[PDB]
Amino acid sequence: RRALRLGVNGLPNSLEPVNAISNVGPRIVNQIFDTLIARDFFAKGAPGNAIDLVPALAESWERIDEKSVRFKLRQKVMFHDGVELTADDVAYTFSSERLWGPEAIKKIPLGKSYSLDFDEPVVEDKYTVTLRTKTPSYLIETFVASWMSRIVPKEYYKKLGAVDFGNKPVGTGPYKFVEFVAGDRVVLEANDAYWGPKPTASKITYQIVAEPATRVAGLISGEYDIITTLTPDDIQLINSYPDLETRGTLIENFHMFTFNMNQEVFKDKKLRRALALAVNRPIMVEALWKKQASIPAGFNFPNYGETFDPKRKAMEYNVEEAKRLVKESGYDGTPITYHTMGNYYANAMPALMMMIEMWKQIGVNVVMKTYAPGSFPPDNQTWMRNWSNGQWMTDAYATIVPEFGPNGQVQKRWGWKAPAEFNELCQKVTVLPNGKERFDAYNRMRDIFEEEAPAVILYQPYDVYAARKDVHWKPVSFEMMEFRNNLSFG
Ligand SMILES: O[C@@H]1[C@@H](O)[C@@H](O)CO[C@H]1O
Repeated sequence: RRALRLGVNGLPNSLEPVNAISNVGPRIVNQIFDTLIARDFFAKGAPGNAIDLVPALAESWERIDEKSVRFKLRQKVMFHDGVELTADDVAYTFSSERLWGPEAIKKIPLGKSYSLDFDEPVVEDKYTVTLRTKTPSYLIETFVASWMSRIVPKEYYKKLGAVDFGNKPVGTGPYKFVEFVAGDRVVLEANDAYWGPKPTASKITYQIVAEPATRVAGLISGEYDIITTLTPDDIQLINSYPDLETRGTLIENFHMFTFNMNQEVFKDKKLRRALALAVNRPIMVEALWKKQASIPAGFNFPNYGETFDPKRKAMEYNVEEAKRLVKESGYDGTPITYHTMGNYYANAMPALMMMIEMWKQIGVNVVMKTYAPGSFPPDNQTWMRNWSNGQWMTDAYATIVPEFGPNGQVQKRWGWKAPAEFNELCQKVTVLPNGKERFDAYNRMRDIFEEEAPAVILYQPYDVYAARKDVHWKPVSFEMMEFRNNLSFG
């Protein structure tokens, strides 16, 4: 088998699966680990965007009541160190100690904020485990299929601790850990003992190539098999080569800019709103995305299924109202910084250059500040910054509630003083089943989010990959790379 060489935009700081959550971690951790329920993106010949849930580490499951789901595990599944997967490992993955409890907070900083209102899992027998919540939750199934739910081995993880585990991970996945050179490369090798479809690559190397031009030059020279995070502008050059091609898809993620609301200038919504009202999204989509990025009608996406509103009004664009707001805020012309980690996000710097011009036209002076990979500056050094959110559930709960909710980092770390009504709705949507009330509640939260502008949604990006024609691999509609029944060499 051939060794797969990937040229990537970045690498996670840890391979601990929850701590690896980002645009760059899942493409690695999806290989090392498995979940209880997996998504089949290619079901019924779909082009990598199917919503179908299939058994994975759990052979079967059934909801018991409004607060609990019982899982029957696949038997004789082995972790990379030869240890058999049991209900103890699953119970540990979803425990108070490891994930969501007070003791987990130092190990996994966003563990509590990103998890459901869990109670301790109940081990029924060697291959049976019940996962439960303290309050009603109709989200257990989607959460279990998510990137929060990769199964870790109890004994090994406990012996290493979360930090050491992140540097030497052990999972049940099709590929096992070889090496991790901080901010340089991650090397994995085939786990030939895998319970599912056998790995088709002998080795997988994720090599950081921060500059997108250097990444393209690497692919042309034959240094890489697949490269990530390109823009639709790179398409024509790569496809002119008979041995190379581009492979792209709209992903279930949105690019945005956000604010440090602990800063005096952003404590009040006025200037946040003015900056939001001046963003001409259709012009950015034409100029940078060749019409391929999608502009959502609010914090609202098709993957939400029952909580997606196809009838919602477009996010407002109003230059005159933006000008009136800049004057009202008493803004004095002082430059406001906007932090970006180069082009970690496709089109980050070109989008910022366009926005700086749009903002200069409303009387706001914004200046770009770059930071190095894995070198995010202290919070007090930041005003504006770009970010993204992967829409990780088949429900509107993520990411409005885990990121922007009363327990989330936007309010707790970044100082958004959310209206009491918003926080009250977050709590209501957490516990309600789908229906008219829950659907209407998300639309009200969406309206408040637009009035408050704690972040400004830009678009759903069109993820662009480039690969050697002889490397058969299809992108999926999520910020990850799937190789199960989706990797072969010509
Ligand atoms: O990197 C972000 C992460 O910080 C979290 O918001 C989830 O979505 C990802 O895209």
